[PDB]
Amino acid sequence: DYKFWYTQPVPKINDEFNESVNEPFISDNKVEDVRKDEYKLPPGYSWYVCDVKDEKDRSEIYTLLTDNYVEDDDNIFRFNYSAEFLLWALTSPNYLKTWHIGVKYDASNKLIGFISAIPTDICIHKRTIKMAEVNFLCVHKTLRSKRLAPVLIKEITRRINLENIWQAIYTAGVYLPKPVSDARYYHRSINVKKLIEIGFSTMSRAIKLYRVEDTLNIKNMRLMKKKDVEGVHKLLGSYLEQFNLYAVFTKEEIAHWFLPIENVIYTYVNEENGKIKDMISFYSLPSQILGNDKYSTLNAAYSFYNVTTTATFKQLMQDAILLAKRNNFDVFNALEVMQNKSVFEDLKFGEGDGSLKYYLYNWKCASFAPAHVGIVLL
Ligand SMILES: CCCCCCCCCCCCCC(=O)SCCNC(=O)CCNC(=O)[C@H](O)C(C)(C)COP(=O)(O)OP(=O)(O)OC[C@H]1O[C@@H](n2cnc3c(N)ncnc32)[C@H](O)[C@@H]1OP(=O)(O)O
Ligand SMILES: CNCCCN(C)c1ncc(F)c(N2CC(C(=O)NCc3cnc4ccccn34)C2)n1
Repeated sequence: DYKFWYTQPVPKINDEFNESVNEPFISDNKVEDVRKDEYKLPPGYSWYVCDVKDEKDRSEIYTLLTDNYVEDDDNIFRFNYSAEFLLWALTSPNYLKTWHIGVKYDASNKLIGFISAIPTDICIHKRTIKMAEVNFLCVHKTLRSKRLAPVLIKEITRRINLENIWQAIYTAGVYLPKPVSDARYYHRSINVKKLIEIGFSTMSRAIKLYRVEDTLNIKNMRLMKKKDVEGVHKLLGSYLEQFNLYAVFTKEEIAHWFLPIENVIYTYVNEENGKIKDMISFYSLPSQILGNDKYSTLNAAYSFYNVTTTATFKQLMQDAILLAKRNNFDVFNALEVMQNKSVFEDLKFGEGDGSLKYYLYNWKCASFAPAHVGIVLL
């Protein structure tokens, strides 16, 4: 039925659009028409504008997500975004504090709901649109199935619309109406012994079969530094234009999203005499291991953006796995987007247990295979 989503400007469950269609569902929107007041919450609940740069607010967001965010189908792991990651994820250039929205339970004064968006230029079927990138929607486990998620979505939609922005992009593992693209995920084992020991995935033969060659194919790769921003902007910017869906980065956005932050985002570059010719990037999202004696955290690296001009893509992604190993990661994760599907079998990737769906809000266009997706969300 999709009681809530049936009222939103999104395609229907079985919709299909011709290849020549690329337009909003609802256009000619006026800012003056947006509801000026916040939507009413149920009794005992209060809106709370979060200041992610304030330690207390950021600590409360972290605690909510650490306890109540996405778990695997068997409840063995829970995503454990670090507070520094959340700051990086939510304070991109031109971000709006009023787009970090929480809900507090009045009787305990605790954050029980959260949703967030950041502004970004999204290029969909070669048309660039100012959108909001929605992420980190979370409702406390004690309050699930209370219809709190729709009012979070409607309120952040209101605060996005008040900025004259009428489109949005978001990803989710669940099937909603209706994915513009759908990308399965794959896993490259690094610490084999640990992955079996925690239930993530011959013991001695497997340790040898999935070994990671200890030598890079691109010898010059070093951690990105701020002088590399222009080169990375040029390299990544021209690479992404070949896809049906990607973000249009400014130099400022290149600096924010790719300059290294320990345990958050790792970007390596091949800088030959000041020319950025190759880049490897992946971000750190550890998963809390629920109720395990030996291990507490699974250190997982997530493929971000990788561009190569002096080598093949298989060689580029081969170095990415080794660079993740050298940073003490247990597993290297990747979606079948961009050129990633072509390297999965030769680099011994294991197929995942599900897929990540890409969505556009208030945009009507034909869907496409994930190889035409050129954007990776956090
Ligand atoms: C122009 C700007 C527009 C901006 C807005 C753009 C859209 C943004 C959309 C959000 C982008 C999110 C991006 C991410 O962060 S994806 C991250 C998703 N977060 C989690 O899974 C964390 C763990 N789970 C939870 O915290 C809760 O289960 C959540 C909050 C996810 C569901 O809460 P709850 O379990 O208490 O449910 P309810 O009774 O309140 O509400 C029931 C309705 O909620 C719909 N639902 C369930 N899961 C999702 C989901 N992942 N995206 C969108 N909708 C979802 C569902 O179809 C149903 O609608 P309908 O079937 O009746 O129609
Ligand atoms: C990084 N965006 C987080 C939210 C969007 N989503 C659901 C998502 N985006 C990209 C992915 F690549 C991805 N997947 C990799 C697969 C995976 O690692 N599965 C085992 C596992 C370990 N820890 C957890 C915690 C929760 C669920 C599964 N877990 C699932 N999921």
